[PDB]
Amino acid sequence: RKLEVADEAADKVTDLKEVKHADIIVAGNQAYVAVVLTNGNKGAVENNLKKKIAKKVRSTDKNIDNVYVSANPDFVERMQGYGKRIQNGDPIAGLFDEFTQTVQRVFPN
Repeated sequence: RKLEVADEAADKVTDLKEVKHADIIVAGNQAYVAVVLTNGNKGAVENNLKKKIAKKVRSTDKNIDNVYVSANPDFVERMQGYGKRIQNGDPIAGLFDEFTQTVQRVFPN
């Protein structure tokens, strides 16, 4: 139920030359990462770059085990919106159900 914007993690991800923008929300030991790639690819993130992104995220917080990464354009939009609402002080109760639906769609079983 605890959703946090991970600004330090997003900053470490954009130290990668391949990643232009990142929006990251952490729900417990799980990080959800929306990326805009330098090369404009909006398909599945290439597996080696996903691993490098995950290494950047885990470096900021010893509690993070699982890192989910997508460049899907709708996901990028949704995560930018969720990030703004959280940091502006909106109740997590107001958006937790929406967030859950988004990440269950983007990151299925």
